Amino acid sequence: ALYEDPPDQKTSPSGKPATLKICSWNVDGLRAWIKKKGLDWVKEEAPDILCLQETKCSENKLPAELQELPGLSHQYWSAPSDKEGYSGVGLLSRQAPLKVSYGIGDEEHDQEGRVIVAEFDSFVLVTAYVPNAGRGLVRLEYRQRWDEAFRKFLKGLASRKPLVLCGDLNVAHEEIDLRNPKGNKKNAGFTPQERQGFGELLQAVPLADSFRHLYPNTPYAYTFWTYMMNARSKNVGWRLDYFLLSHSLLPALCDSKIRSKALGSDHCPITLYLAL
DNA sequence: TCGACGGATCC
DNA sequence: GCTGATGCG
DNA sequence: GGATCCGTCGATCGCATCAGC
Ligand SMILES: [Ca+2]
Ligand code: NA
Repeated sequence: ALYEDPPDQKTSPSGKPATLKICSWNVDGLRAWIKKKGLDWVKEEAPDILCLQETKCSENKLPAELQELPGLSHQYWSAPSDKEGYSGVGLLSRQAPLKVSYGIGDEEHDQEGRVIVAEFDSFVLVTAYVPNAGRGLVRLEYRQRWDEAFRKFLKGLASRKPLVLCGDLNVAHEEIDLRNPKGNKKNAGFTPQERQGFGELLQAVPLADSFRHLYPNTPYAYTFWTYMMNARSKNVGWRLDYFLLSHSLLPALCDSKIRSKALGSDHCPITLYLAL
């Protein structure tokens, strides 16, 4: 079935207006996404922080259009060291964060340009591009090593300040989070080991799944559709991109959106509203 | 993701 | 410069 | 014993890069 995201809810459950709009988006090749007019959409959506994943672009090749974003003038990039046109993430913010770091404090996992951390007054924001488990699960062993290291690291962070984690976490948590759960139980993104890892990340830090806190019963809500087999037009997709929130930010949560119509990638954008 | 193929399983 | 592969999703 | 379910397989799209010439 198809799915219509409901209108933006911009008031907290205590009547306070939203003061921060975070937009996350796996662009799957920054340079191609630019040509497919993805920055035009970002300009209209006008967020305070933009998080992009799977950038496939070294910083010395960063397109010139990124210099035409006045409301997003503070930009931070993490490329891999060895591989080219592979992974890479970006974090752009209207105001300058207090401190910016890269990776998760573990040498084995900081080589691929997947994590950026920005600290603000009231919270720390982590944007993430979690390693896919791979065709034939030939990275699933590494991904469990990732999940373990990443979970610990985030718990350390969330114990200091309220944490927002956004990005492509490369797993559909429950059956409701993808269109064909029955047939994907041994494919990357829906194995038992990645599903449990996600549940463990939720229960251990702890963190809530913003979208599921607000619409626990809503199915057919996805952020990725394969380019093949005309999946996007049949809404045969996966929910892979998340805003994960500290429980102490839930009183501040106004809405968590899935921007289904915005093209440019095999992922769509998600955006978070918070009253801070 | 989807189709085509053989090989169970079902009342 | 073209064409069609590869690695990775 | 006609139908339906089952688990493999292969190919499919796109980006960025490379091989070859
Ligand atoms: Ca020749
Ligand atoms: Na290559």
